[PDB]
Amino acid sequence: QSLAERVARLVAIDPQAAAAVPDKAVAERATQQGLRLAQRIEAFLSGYGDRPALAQRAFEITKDPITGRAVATLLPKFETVSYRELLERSHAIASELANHAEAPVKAGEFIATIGFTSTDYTSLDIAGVLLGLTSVPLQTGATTDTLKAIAEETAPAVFGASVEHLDNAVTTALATPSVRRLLVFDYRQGVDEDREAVEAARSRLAEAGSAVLVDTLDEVIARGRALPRVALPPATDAGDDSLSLLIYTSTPKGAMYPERNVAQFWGGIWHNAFDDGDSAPDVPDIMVNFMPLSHVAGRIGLMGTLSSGGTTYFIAKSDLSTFFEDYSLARPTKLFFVPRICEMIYQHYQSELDRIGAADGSPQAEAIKTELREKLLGGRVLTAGSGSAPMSPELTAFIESVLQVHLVDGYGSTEAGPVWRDRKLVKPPVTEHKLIDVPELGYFSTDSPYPRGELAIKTQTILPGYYKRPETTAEVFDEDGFYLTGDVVAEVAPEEFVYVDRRKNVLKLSQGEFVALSKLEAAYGTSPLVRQISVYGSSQRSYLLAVVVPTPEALAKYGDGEAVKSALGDSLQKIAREEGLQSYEVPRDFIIETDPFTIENGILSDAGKTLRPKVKARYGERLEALYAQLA
Ligand SMILES: Nc1ncnc2c1ncn2[C@@H]1O[C@H](COP(=O)(O)O)[C@@H](O)[C@H]1O
Ligand SMILES: O=C(O)/C=C/C(=O)O
Ligand SMILES: [Ca+2]
Ligand SMILES: [Ca+2]
Repeated sequence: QSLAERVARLVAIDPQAAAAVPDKAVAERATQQGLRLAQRIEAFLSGYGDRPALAQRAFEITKDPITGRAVATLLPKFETVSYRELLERSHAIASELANHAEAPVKAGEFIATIGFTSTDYTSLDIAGVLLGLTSVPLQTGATTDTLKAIAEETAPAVFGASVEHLDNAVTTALATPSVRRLLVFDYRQGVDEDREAVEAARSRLAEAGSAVLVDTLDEVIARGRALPRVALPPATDAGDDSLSLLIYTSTPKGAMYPERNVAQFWGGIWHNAFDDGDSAPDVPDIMVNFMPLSHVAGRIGLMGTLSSGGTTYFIAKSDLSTFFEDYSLARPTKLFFVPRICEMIYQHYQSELDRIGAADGSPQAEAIKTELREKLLGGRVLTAGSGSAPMSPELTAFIESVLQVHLVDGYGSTEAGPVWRDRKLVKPPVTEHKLIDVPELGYFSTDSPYPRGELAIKTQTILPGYYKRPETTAEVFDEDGFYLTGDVVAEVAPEEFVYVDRRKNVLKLSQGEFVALSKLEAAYGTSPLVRQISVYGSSQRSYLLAVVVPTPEALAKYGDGEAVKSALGDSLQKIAREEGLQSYEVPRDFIIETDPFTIENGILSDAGKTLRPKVKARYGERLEALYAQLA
């Protein structure tokens, strides 16, 4: 039935969901026009009192019976941190940083951080706002070349890193003279691998003659608890226009986020990106977050639950190896997926089908969908949203058949904020739009059946610029002040839009046909044999190739050579037949990769998107050699 009825039924039978309903009085107080961002956050966190705010998987420390090594092992439960405790921890960090005897920090300085998403990272983010720092969250998969370049541009006074990334942090700090302090977070007292990582970091710094101080965030909080709270708001140079955050995207360019635009994450217009946050019903917001804080989508969900009195459960591991465990324990009411997560779930379903030898829409097949919905994903899902990348209709249909709720598609960017939701512009923040012909790619407003062109918009959430890069900023605005999305869209009904592709992903083959490479990647990603695919073309050639990571099942059946190429070929031609793709849209030959694209190896971005230039760097020589061999 309707969302209103399903919400009412859930809160009538589920005490945890009932208690997570927003309190309108808290939001009204926190969002008043007179309050600065730091005061807004404080009003939300203090307003929700002792409610659970954040949850992380519990762990135990065991001694290995052979070596005596003290090892952490996850336990089958989450432990929560209340709104009160989160605010107290963030104030403790702010107090310690501001009053440090040798390397205090002051408003307007920069802090750069490398981590995933966690209670500690959230506390450090908030503390940065309380102090008036500018935060620079760095990609965990970036090379040290990239880290050093961003650190040179931003000259941070403080560097923060999770234990996992501490070696890269040390390398960056050593080459960045502005760094005075290195804070280590997600540090687990008593765990040998964490203690050894911090000792090694201290030793490397000492060997280099560095004056950088190393402290765990555990220690920073313990010292800060006994210190007076810093006064809010911080004494920055520009009020609501002070620089609060830089979101590096793409040297990568840093999108500037003033306080007023960070405030939109905290009960502002971002609650309309993937849902109807404006009008009833008010859905209790219990959510699992698997997105790094370095990506805007990580911020949307996390600050969304914090600003609505709900709860964010953090996935236990960045590589997603605990995904189903965590969703089954957390049992969220609201889902946010991106396509690579939807593909993973589809692959899980296909992998069950094959293990038990059941077919398409059999009773057994439907029982796997039911178990996914009710057990693995928790059975409490009321709403679901997706975004950050295109998804094929077939994958959308699968996900909706599993969840038995509509999957909202939200389109937006770091630069513009949320732009549309289920084809319709999000207004506010969007105030004006137009389509721009792209003749060199064959996209015109006179196209049939639908006008097509690059989307340009005026919007309240537009970035003021890229940090220290006014020439790059000028390139993304036209002469009338519209922001150029770089994205080709079709207007399929009045003020309703569908994504075609990024301009950068559109390729003109040698016989003059145009291909939207990410549309093809989304289509072929649904092959039961494909784990990942990157479609590759050349202006000098008349046909496409692809890098394909087969599923473990495909590799076990066909190997990694000619046999699996032939099976993949059949599967892709099948998809081309069903979805009406042209013959020139079908990859003719393949580079087979048994090593998945990952965030760790840098081929996926923090958001899980396949980075075309990283694929090109790793496989481009082999792809071009295959073109030459075949010619
Ligand atoms: N719902 C969506 N459908 C298709 N592509 C999307 C969607 N949302 C975001 N994108 C893509 O992601 C880009 C923004 O990425 P980011 O700046 O990481 O949010 C856009 O310019 C599009 O290429
Ligand atoms: O869905 C949004 O509004 C943002 C998307 C992105 O930057 O990927
Ligand atoms: Ca700790
Ligand atoms: Ca311009």
